[PDB]
Amino acid sequence: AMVSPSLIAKFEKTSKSNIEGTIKFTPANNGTVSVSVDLKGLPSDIGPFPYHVHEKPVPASKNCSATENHFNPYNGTVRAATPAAHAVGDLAGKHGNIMGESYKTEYDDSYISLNEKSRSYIGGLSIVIHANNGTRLNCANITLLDEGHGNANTTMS
Ligand SMILES: [Cu+]
Repeated sequence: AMVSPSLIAKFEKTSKSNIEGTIKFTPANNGTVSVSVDLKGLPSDIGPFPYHVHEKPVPASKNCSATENHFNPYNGTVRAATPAAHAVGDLAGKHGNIMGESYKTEYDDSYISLNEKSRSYIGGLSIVIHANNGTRLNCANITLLDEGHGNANTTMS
């Protein structure tokens, strides 16, 4: 039986933002994906910080505007009364905004997919972290977590 590969988004500190850390996505139990957030350097007083999967990659320029709109294949809404009514990539709307100067949390999401054949696939997309007023503060591409794959391989970074 096939299992889809884990993913990661690596945020780096630059003159544009002190936010740095990672969001890891790993297959979990009962058709869910475990999301592990580990971030520091957040500008707390302009949060709390929504964060979402966006539609386009972060380009080499690191312009978070270039990630364009939210990943929302099923046309969910920004506000809702049950998790499934939010966009697939609306992680903060379903699970909580990032908050504080540092934020470390783990949770399962039952909508994002690691499977490239799924309409809910998030590989190759991006994550944007926003100030509370919507300004995009930092962003990262969603890439493979492990260097080595296949049923005859090990991984050894
Ligand atoms: Cu966003």
